[PDB]
Amino acid sequence: ATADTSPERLAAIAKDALGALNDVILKHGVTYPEYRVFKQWLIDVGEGGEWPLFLDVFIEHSVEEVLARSRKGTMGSIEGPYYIENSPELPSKCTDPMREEDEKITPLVFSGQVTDLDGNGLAGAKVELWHADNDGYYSQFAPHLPEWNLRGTIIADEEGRYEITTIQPAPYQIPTDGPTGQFIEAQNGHPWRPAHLHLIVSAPGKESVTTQLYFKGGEWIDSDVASATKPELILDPKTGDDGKNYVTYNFVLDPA
Amino acid sequence: ATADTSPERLAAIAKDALGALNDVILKHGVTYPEYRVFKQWLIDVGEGGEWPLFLDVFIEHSVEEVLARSRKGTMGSIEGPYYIENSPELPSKCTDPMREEDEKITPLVFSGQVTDLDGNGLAGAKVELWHADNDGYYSQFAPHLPEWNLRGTIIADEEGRYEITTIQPAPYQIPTDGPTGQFIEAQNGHPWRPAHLHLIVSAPGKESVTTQLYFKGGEWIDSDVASATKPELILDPKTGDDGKNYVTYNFVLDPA
Ligand SMILES: [Fe+3]
Ligand SMILES: [Fe+3]
Repeated sequence: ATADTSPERLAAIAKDALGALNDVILKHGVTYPEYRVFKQWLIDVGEGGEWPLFLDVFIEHSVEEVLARSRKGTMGSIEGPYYIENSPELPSKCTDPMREEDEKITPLVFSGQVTDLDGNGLAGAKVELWHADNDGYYSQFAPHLPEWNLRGTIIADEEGRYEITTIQPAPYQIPTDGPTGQFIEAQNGHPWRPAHLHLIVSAPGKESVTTQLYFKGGEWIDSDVASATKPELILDPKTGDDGKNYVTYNFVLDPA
Repeated sequence: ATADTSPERLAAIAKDALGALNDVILKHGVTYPEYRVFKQWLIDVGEGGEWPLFLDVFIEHSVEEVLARSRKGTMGSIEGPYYIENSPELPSKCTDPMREEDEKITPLVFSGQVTDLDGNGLAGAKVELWHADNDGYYSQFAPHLPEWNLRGTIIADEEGRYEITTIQPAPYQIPTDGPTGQFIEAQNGHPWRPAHLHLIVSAPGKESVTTQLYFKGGEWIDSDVASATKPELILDPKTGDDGKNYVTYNFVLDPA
């Protein structure tokens, strides 16, 4: 990973970041014993491989909040740590790869169109979708799952349209047996995200959007540990006589 | 390491700490590419064993600043990462263990008395001293050095007095081939501390003090990378006809 950043830019960032953390220590009167526990917890986070996990929960939302300022199209949200590139391409009407156990779950039929800022349908558009199974696992981050379970890249039709069938996502618990869990448990926090879809939607000439979609009424919608849910990203699916949940949502991309 | 800290206390600390870091991201418009470099640098700090190093430089001074509020005796300073307990006991008049190469250095003769807040000399008092060699190495953090090089615990006399001979400390460069060095180099910073002695001074019934002493006129006195030097802790040694540097400094301890 490389950035553009000038020494002068880094210096300024570092100075208020360090200055703010130091202000918090003074404000709360952080003690030597607390400093020692903090130092061991940092070490533990690294040893536990939880930097991506911790940062995406507690920091990423601010970085997307920045990116949001320059965007006029559909609201973005955090990526989180479980995106994988090159998920297998699928037709504009399709179902995600899934296991026999996933076929037990109420299906979700997600339809819509990828457009520009004026609502024109975009040719060449792609919808990359990934999400957790009903057990709260992501493929490629769970040894028992086939590697593309609930992952694909949907090739939208000539008008930018898609119809994607998957399983209805369920609330997502952040892994709690590590340092991050310890940190949340230790302040009587709630290690939970509302049920969600992750998406990256892209089109030639357009800026891709990384976002997430949630479900009206869902548990943890008003208390996402990642602070990443937005009102604009809440779906209200309707259940059909086939027992499936149907919902349409359009993507609106900014120019590149 | 354990603290007392209540969940409610942790929650409040975490909230303004996270809230402040998030404020800095928004203030500077931290970009996705910068976020990725930050995430890899955190990982690098852990992999490099540099948590103690980084925190003691950039964070500890604030934690001592808190502790300072409740103290009336001699100014404290940061401990830094190189204190070792149980350094070999020495008489009230003594010289620190050192190598033949250290005997090449101009000697420093450090005298004084350990007292209470009213200036009464304290019996039972101890002065634990450690500091870098002229090459900028600390024993036990440099494979070539004998383990107590420039380390001891001085047993002060019945009146709390000591006379300790050592070598004149020289400016201290923080280790720069790791993530911390990278971080400092990347903002055109200065990876240097002024020459210093580290001390922990203790007496029965009294609160120990962890502090440091520096040298009038010394390089980096006005630009310590650790932000840890205090005007009150600056020695002005006088050179005798024997070529040695003499200085007296008294310790004034708070009640326990
Ligand atoms: Fe997720
Ligand atoms: Fe030092």
